[PDB]
Formats: sequence, structure tokens, C-alpha cells
Amino acid sequence: KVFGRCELAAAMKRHGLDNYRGYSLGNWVCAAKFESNFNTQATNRNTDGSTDYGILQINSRWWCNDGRTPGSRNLCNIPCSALLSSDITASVNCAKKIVSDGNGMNAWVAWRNRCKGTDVQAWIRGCRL
Ligand SMILES: [Cl-]
Ligand SMILES: [Cl-]
Ligand SMILES: [Cl-]
Ligand SMILES: [Cl-]
Ligand code: NA
Repeated sequence: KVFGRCELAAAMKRHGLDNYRGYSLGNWVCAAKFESNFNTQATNRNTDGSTDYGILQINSRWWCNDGRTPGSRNLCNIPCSALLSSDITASVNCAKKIVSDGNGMNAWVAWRNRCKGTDVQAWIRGCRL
């Protein structure tokens, strides 16, 4: 599913991401835009052989099991394919574990490079939440 900006903002808000670990909703919408272009089916393969999955591009090296990343962890205890669902619950629940692990949203390279330090409130402007 390819979300609309305000549609995804509302879905993330109802799943508890607004101000989660101090990150306002615009940060999460901005990260999703640049990680996946709002597409739950996005996948991208990394140089180490791991793959990133879903709207928040969660990495199989640490967070999910895809059966082809040897020696990797599955810290969210989910198959990576569950992160590609039109229902963002599994991606949100895993993202909450990632953002809580000490490095905040810096785990998302596109957030660090394209959202951090910008007016992220602009990503939720006009939306009915
Ligand atoms: Cl915001
Ligand atoms: Cl594996
Ligand atoms: Cl959803
Ligand atoms: Cl933080
Ligand atoms: Na894994």
C-alpha cells in the first residue's frame, strides 16, 4: 500500500508514535517519506547481504528474520515479510523497539540526513488528526 501523507500521519498517531521517546509525529512521517516513499512494500538490499523492509526500512541484520541473512538477529521476533503488510502495526511495534535502543531515530539514515534539524511539523501540516 502507498499511503497518503495525512493518512499515514493518522495511522501512526493512533498506533502511539506521536511524541514516542520524544519524537513528534512529523519526524516519523518524514522518515517514512524518505525511507520508503510511503510504500509498505519497499525493499532494498544492503552491501552486507541484509535487506531493509517496509515503510520504515527495518533491517534484517538485527530486527527481523528473512531466512537469508546469516548470523543476524531477529530482535523484533517477526518475519521480515510482516513489515510489508498494508497494516503498519508490525512496523510500528518494531520501530518502537529500535528507537528505544539508545540511538533514537539516528538508526534511520534518511531521518538523520534529511529530517533531523528541519521543520518536521511541515509533514503533518493540514492533516486532520
Ligand atoms: Cl511534528
Ligand atoms: Cl537469517
Ligand atoms: Cl495501519
Ligand atoms: Cl533520543
Ligand atoms: Na535477521
